[PDB]
Amino acid sequence: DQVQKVDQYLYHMRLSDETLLEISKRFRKEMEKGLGATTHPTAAVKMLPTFVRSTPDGTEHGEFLALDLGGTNFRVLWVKVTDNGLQKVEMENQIYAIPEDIMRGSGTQLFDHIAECLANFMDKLQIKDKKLPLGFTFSFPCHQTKLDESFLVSWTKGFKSSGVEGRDVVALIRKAIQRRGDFDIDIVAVVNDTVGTMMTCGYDDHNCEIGLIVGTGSNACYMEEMRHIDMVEGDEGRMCINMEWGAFGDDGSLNDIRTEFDQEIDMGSLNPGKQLFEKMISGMYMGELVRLILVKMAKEELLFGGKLSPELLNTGRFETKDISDIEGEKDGIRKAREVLMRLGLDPTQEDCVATHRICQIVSTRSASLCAATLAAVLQRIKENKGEERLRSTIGVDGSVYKKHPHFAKRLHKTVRRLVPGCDVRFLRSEDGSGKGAAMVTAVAYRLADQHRARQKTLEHLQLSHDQLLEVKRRMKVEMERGLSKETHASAPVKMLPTYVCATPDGTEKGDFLALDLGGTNFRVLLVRVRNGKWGGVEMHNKIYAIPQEVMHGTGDELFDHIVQCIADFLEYMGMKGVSLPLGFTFSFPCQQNSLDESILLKWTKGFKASGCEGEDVVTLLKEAIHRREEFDLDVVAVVNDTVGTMMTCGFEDPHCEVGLIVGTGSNACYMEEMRNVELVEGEEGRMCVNMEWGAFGDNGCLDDFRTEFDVAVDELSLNPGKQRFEKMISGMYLGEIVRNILIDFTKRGLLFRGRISERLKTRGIFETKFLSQIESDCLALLQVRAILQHLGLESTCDDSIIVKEVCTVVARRAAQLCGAGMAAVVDRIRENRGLDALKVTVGVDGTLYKLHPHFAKVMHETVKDLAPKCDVSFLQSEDGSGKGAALITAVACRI
Ligand SMILES: N#Cc1ccc(S(=O)(=O)NC[C@H]2O[C@H](O)[C@H](NC(=O)c3cccc(-c4ccccc4)c3)[C@@H](O)[C@@H]2O)cc1
Ligand SMILES: N#Cc1ccc(S(=O)(=O)NC[C@H]2O[C@H](O)[C@H](NC(=O)c3cccc(-c4ccccc4)c3)[C@@H](O)[C@@H]2O)cc1
Repeated sequence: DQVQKVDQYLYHMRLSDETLLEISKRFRKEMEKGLGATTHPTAAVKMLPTFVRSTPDGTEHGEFLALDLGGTNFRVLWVKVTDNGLQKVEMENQIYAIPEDIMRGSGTQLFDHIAECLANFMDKLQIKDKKLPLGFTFSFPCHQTKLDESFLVSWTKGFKSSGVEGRDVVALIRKAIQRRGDFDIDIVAVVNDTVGTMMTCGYDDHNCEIGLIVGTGSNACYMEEMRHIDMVEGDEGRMCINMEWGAFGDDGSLNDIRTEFDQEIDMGSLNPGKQLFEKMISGMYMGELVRLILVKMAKEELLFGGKLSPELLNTGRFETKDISDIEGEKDGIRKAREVLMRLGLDPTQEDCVATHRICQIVSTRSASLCAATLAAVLQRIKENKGEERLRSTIGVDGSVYKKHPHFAKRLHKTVRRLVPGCDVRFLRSEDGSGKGAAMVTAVAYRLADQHRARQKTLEHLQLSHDQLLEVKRRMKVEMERGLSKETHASAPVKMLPTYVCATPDGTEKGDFLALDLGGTNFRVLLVRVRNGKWGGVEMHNKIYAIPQEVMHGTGDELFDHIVQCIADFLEYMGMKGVSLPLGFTFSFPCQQNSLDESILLKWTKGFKASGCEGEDVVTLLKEAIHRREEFDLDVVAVVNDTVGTMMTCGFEDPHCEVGLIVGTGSNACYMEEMRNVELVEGEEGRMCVNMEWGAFGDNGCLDDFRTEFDVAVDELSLNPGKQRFEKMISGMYLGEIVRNILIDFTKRGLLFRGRISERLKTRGIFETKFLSQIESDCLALLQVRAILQHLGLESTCDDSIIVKEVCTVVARRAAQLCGAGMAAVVDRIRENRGLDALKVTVGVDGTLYKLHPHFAKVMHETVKDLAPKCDVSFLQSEDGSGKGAALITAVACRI
């Protein structure tokens, strides 16, 4: 009953969950004030970059050194880290003392002392001939510009040493070590005690993204995304922030929470108006905060018969330790009586249950405020990872939480209410920031080892100028043997004659039909040509689908259906009754004997239509046109789609002798001298050749460039060992190469935390449109993370950087090999004519050339560098697939 009198007296120190969640919202604004460039100089929560770029993943290994300077004594530590799967850290340390002589003395004397102790420790500890990282955690206020550079703002706890404040403490420890000359030190890291706590816990639990200390002081750190950290340059990846939240409220943002006892401790402190959040929650001030509630209640005659004692009025005489005791004993109000008597009072039972209760109120308020600001931190980690349910572990240290009986549990229960959208685990750190500082340099080496590891794989996909010139000539060599009559049949690149013998001039006019047929949906095309200067080409299409009934039926039914569509189209343009010549794009394997004769070899892509294979496709087509009555169309020619792409850029540019398509497929064509084409009789004139160059390398001629990933794609394709040059440069394949690289890294622990999604094992997930967005993303790489979340993969910042890099390397090699092939073509076009300076144009189509951000560029420079004499322009075509078929006809019609 004295209880509810107490609670009604202390009502403003019992905080509703509502108040806590409004404190979280305030703290989140304070976090954003510190992270932002313009608001940070006046921000009370300093949000200091720590330069730690990663938590531990567990595979760290090595030997490391550490210093902990807390003052009047420091420790020198040695941490053995073994990757055996146990994650069991081996430690040794020693304390040594800095006496007032050195302490109040000069800076360089102070560090010469420290450098000596370190060497005395390495001497005792065996290791002094080893060059090891350090390892540096000291808590005095600092301005930290680098992992290895931190400036002393001021001293604390009795350090007067001159020449230190405003001077880099790493330069001081390093210069001292040079002066001794007996040992040497590797990379240094300067790490705050919370960051140390996070790091050491994260070596056991790799979900630990928050360090926490409720000590005599209180502070917390978390992992944070570089896009939100204005004070450090770059938006990629994440970095740990030292929040310094003890200073929360220094500008008065908590003054409606803070009671008068809170006011009075601030005035009685060493640092008035500083660290007000600490002074509410933490160990130094917590028992003192009970002292004042006792003093004032007794001055009001609600306790002790209005009577005081000289000890009750001395600051510090009622201690945090006295709270832990009173709340911890079975009989708490006897241990209360005992503590009160020690202070010179004669308590009653009601005086003791009152003192007991005030203790719970103060200690519960401390654990609740922590929850509040832990709630804001948890909340932001949630929004950054961007999923609804969160697993995150908090490493925790400090004497309040470890040694006070109920506070850890209260914190656990309160945090978990305040954030129901989280599964949160707490893990206490024992050996403290001695381990932690060391572990920061272990992770620093791990990141390096892994970076070099995965950059050593990506070198196999990086080709030299000399490697490309080799494949350039392996292209020519294997072009020649396709033209000559002997070797054509053994030849992977068949160099098939197109029977397209003449390119445009300004003369052509009139309307032409075009039929682009492959796969289940064709298009019918009307193409109108305007001759003369200016003018150009005008196109109308319509798309039709071949019913599933029709392609599992007879072959004549297939082409009647096709002809109904042609008849529907030109009646849709309003031409019904008009007869026109027709160009024809048929993409199936075909031996083409004439320009208007081509024999279907084998059906593909799900056409079962009978009576077709082994037949000339144009006869089938016009035998189907004959049938329709009254319907007459002249079928002039049939073409490979590359040939069309080139002829399409023949009308823009007089000089275009070369088609190219880097598509879902890849192929290329030039006009070769009739001299050199040995399967067609006669030497007079020139002839366009359909290279079918995606087959470059199916004899093995590329097999020394082919990485295991190229072979992984090759072996699980529908056409194993066929079309290899295609599978390096285009289409479905590059995503698959990327995917197999990623799988490789992840098996090696180099990506995705070692863990392969079943969703990562799914073929085809990386589509060329996604590689295009990936490689065109920059800065924070939020577009890569989105895509990765879209495909069901881990979206973390660090994994984006790699995925982006793997993509860029795969796509570069693709353009580069594509230039080296296109360079062979333009050089032999020179060598056929004995010419040297040669100006050429390449019409180009296909999905990846137009839409990939860097690909068109990279290939341009590749053929400039590999074919120095040729001057090569590339003109984009746009649907030379079907439109080129009509335009091959208009030139054919000119004869
Ligand atoms: N001197 C101490 C000390 C260390 C550890 C402990 S402790 O280990 O017992 N508690 C952990 C936390 O205590 C304090 O809040 C520390 N901040 C401050 O005292 C403080 C106070 C005012 C300003 C700045 C500042 C300013 C600029 C840059 C860095 C720091 C820091 C915080 O850095 C530490 O992480 C206890 C006491
Ligand atoms: N089916 C398709 C298709 C069509 C267009 C596209 S595409 O329009 O996206 N790219 C254009 C190029 O793709 C591939 O290289 C094509 N080669 C083959 O299909 C191929 C594949 C294997 C063997 C032989 C062969 C070899 C010797 C003789 C005859 C034929 C040809 C090529 O005809 C086309 O020039 C993508 C895919």
